Amino acid sequence: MNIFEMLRIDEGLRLKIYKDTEGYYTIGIGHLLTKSPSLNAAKSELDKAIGRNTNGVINKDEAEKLFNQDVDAAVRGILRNAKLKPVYDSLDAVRRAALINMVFQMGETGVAGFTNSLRMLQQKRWDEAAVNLAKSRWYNQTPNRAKRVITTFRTGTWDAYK
Ligand SMILES: [Cl-]
Ligand SMILES: [Cl-]
Repeated sequence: MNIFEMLRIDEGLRLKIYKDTEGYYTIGIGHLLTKSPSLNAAKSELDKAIGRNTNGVINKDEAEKLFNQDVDAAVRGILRNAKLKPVYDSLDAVRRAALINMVFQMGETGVAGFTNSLRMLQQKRWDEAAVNLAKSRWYNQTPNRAKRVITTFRTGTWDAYK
């Protein structure tokens, strides 16, 4: 298992514009297009992202390309972030995947706001961090995906995904 296969299981793949769990316009592998209510603002963003007139539909390759850019941006955002970097550096390879996952879903700002859990992860207090992570809107809103990520942090293995 790796970060790509991990996120592909969590986000799924859709080749037509859809609305995410929060109601925002998304396409492909969890690629947020816009937070605006307008399907037209979404189609515009889409065409801009792909470099062609898409009429709201993309092919697999295009979806995968967006996905590659997004994972790359996620990692690089972690590395440039003063709060996140030290956490990432301290972690093993599996747990690094778990933080990348959170960043991909909720953005660098959002994750960086989990101050207490971050400190617990850094100290390698696994069970405590899992309990703290669960007291969040995140876990309450997407509990199945959250539990999987949390288990990855608790255990350090890919069990939740197998
Ligand atoms: Cl983009
Ligand atoms: Cl869920």
